[PDB]
Amino acid sequence: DGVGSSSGNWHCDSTWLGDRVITTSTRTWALPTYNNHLYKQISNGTSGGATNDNTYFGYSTPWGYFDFNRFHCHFSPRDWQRLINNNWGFRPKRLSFKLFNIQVKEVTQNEGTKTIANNLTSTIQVFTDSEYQLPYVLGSAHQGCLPPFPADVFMIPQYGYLTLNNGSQAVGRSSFYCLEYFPSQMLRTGNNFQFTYTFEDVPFHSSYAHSQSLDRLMNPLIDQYLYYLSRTQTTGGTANTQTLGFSQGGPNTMANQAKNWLPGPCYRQQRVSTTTGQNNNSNFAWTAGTKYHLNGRNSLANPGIAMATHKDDEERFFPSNGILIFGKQNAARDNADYSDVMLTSEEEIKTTNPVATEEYGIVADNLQQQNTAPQIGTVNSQGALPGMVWQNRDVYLQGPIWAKIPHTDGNFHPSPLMGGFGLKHPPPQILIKNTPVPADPPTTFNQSKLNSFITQYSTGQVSVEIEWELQKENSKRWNPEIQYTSNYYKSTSVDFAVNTEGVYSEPRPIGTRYLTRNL
Amino acid sequence: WLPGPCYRQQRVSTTTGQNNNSNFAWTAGTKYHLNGRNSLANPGIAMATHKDDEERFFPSNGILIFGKQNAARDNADYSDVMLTSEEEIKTTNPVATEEYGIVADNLQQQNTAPQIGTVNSQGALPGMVWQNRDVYLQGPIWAKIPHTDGNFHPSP
Amino acid sequence: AHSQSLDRLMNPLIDQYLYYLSRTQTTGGTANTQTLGFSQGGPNTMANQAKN
Amino acid sequence: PQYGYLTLNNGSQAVGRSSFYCLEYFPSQMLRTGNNFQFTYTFEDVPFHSSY
Amino acid sequence: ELQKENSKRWNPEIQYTSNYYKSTSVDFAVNTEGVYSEPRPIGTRYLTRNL
Amino acid sequence: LMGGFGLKHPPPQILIKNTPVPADPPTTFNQSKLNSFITQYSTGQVSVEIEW
Amino acid sequence: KEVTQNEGTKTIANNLTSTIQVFTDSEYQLPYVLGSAHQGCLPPFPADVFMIPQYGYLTLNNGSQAVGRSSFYCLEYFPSQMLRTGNNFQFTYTFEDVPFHSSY
Amino acid sequence: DGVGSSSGNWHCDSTWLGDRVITTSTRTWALPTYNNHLYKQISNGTSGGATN
Repeated sequence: DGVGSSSGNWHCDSTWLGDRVITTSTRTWALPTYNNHLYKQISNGTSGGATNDNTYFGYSTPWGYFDFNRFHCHFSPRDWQRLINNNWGFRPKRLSFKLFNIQVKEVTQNEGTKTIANNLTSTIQVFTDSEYQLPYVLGSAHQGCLPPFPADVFMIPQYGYLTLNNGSQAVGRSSFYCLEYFPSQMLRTGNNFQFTYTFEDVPFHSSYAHSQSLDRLMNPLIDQYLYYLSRTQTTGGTANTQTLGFSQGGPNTMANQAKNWLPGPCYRQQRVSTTTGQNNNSNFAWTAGTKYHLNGRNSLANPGIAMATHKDDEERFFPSNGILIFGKQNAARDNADYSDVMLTSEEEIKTTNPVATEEYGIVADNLQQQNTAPQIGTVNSQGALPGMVWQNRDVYLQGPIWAKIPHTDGNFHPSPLMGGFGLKHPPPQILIKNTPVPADPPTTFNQSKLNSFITQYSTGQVSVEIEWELQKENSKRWNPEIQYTSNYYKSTSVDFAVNTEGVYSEPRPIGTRYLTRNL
Repeated sequence: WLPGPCYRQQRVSTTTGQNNNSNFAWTAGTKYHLNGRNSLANPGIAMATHKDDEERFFPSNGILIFGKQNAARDNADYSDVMLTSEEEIKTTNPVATEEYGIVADNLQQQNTAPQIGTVNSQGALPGMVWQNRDVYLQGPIWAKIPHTDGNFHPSP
Repeated sequence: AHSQSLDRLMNPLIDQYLYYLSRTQTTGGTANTQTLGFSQGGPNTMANQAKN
Repeated sequence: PQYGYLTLNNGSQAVGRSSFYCLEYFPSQMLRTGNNFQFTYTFEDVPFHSSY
Repeated sequence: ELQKENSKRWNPEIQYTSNYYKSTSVDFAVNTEGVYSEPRPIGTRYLTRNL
Repeated sequence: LMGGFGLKHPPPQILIKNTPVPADPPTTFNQSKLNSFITQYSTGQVSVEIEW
Repeated sequence: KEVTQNEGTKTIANNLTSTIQVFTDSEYQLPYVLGSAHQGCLPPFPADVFMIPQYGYLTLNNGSQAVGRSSFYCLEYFPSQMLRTGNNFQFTYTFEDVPFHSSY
Repeated sequence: DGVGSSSGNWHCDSTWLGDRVITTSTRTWALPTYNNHLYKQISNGTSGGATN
């Protein structure tokens, strides 16, 4: 451990072992100085043009954190093609972490001449929060991941958190967390940092699509032995009376047959079309949205429960706020055009789940009599019933991996609505910060705190290794499957590759459910 | 504690003179929508058939119906089928032909009369109890739970 | 009692990388037509951000 | 009875994600007269039925 | 006996694949009369290697 | 055809590169990749010994 | 070393912490450029200083366009050893059998 | 392995051993920075005065 000797290597490799796969990825980072080393109250109120639905209260800290909670940090696009073609599922088991080659630099600005020189004595402060005593920011799909392409250099985000509020004011039950109250390890150049984490048990991910549906689980050749009500009014003519008639279900009346299972839950949303001439001519993005009400606020049900996107031959329809939407390379932040975003599709789960843009079913409404016509009622929102089945939302190449289950008394089927894995004890947050170095103090005493600092920033590498567990394919199916493939004809540039200017780019969101399985 | 879940169906009578005079077997049925199809919710969730002293009422597609010996396949008469009865579970489960409860609808004030709202379909709430549907001498035994990511109370 | 809410679990300083539908009708005037527009969630549009 | 099974559809047409299973691809035991066949299965745990 | 793949190539490969859109009958499968049929001759050289 | 020796497994290629060092990054966040670098170059010796 | 250019004053100063990345490709997973008689050898006279060439490779084409069977190789996907000043690098190779050269 | 200590020698010599000969050669190299650390597509077409 000296100045003139490096303290690491470059490990970026993926190995396959039958039922395991170990992926390692290495990047290079740089950390600036946040808030000029100060804690700051930040808030938003109901004054101005703002509404009550968008207010907050919180604090902002000089610490920066690491986010690798997204699948493209670990999987090269060939390895994503090896994964989804040959397996019925996967879950992770354990991971590791390693920071090394810390360099700390200082900058000086004198009359346009900006000089950068080494600093060999300054430190950085890194610690992990294992016992979960902080707010958990990860798993909320923010920016700042490791880059998809290994030759790129990225910038570390900033750590800030929210508390309770009443408008732009706090309450008595609010909290303030000072991040210099936790034990941390200080590293000069020539040091390093590492730890090792172990996942708990979790269900496998369902990386398959059923080849069969709930309404078609019967034998097409044998009648049933169990009747139903088939006729109430006679058919002799116009002199009809009331009667009772019964029949057996068979091959020609397969909608009337008795069934054992129910489709999944429904929470209906509004339908919009990709052809702009077929929609209503008003701004209905928020007024017609699907919302859930929570303490005088209307939060957007995004992306809602796991429901199918569109039925057969209707690829142009999609729910307004019920799917994941991914932006292309160099898309605008506000008011991006339709040709600049990528819409995903969850048509694989229509074998069990209802379509998000249609109702669940039809129930009875009153008590029919001799002088009373019977009435029906359309169910738009249905909770759980005994005997339902459903499928969770699919995972993607650039979607998130995990999410922390909130510590409450009760929860029901704790899978994340953005897809991925549900964990009670997630991977811990890692917080990094430059230790301050003062400027020249006065010669006489002063009890004020020092506010004149030397401007610094740091850099180095990072290494993440995650081991996955697999489940192999074991089907007896005769005809060929469906595989993810490339395009055969020529193009201007190769997909999943660099530009002629050096810009990496992803053409399309890749799903996971391509193989088949019977119900 | 709370009663079990509800998913309401239409009521029909075994006295043919007491029903409505139209063909309402499919148009007034209880359905669930799945990818541009309307499948019949048969026999729905586990709910009771009829309340006290109302043995002549039954849900239109919510019970198991068994055919007698030498019953016809299509258009069997009422005297040729056998209707079952799940009146045992009315101690906890709601009746299939009636609503679940009544909830509030607005914010009453000095110049505003309060309003109510009838709940016909209720999902799970914290603290419910219910009973599964009974088994019979000529009914089935098992069923394979489908291999998905999530399911809730996997009883057939 | 939790010190934080479900609608406020995000980072207040970093934009997202995942779009949403932000505009259907043009704003050039009273001669408006139908269109499609997309935007990123950020610190000022925290009600529109994608949630888990 | 006879064994037949269903797959996905779009009307009277299949899709790309459909499946075809050939039943002579599995190992099977051939019996002349004078042979026999048997196996033994074990159920997993399950709640009691509420017969009350 | 086999020989496994050991390349360092970055962008995605070319794979043999099926067709995604619907059809009148599934390829490499039987007719409605019971006649097996092969649609096309399949090659072998789809992966890559440097010289 | 240019003369010499024919080998199935030739001597392996050796690849060398300078690892990049960034310039000063901004104080606010930006999800673009960094494109401002410090200009560097390296030098040294090499030794090849072949037995015939 | 690192260089700085301010108004015609080109200054060269040491850098003691920066690294270089060296690796060998034993399992022949890359294109093979050597043996095609390019420039950039070691010099014939030992007292000379030379300059290292640049690595580029070719694939299939149809005119100025690629095809589906083309390849892209990213060279930061292979394991490599990083050297600061004060390190070193070495390996050892063994030729297979080959006929003698006919020097007669 | 430090800053103030060299890590090699100069070996440039040829020895003869009856039926072997071992040759050693040493040079001194320098490596610049190529393409400003970027991968670049390069190509040539049939347009202009070029041929196929």
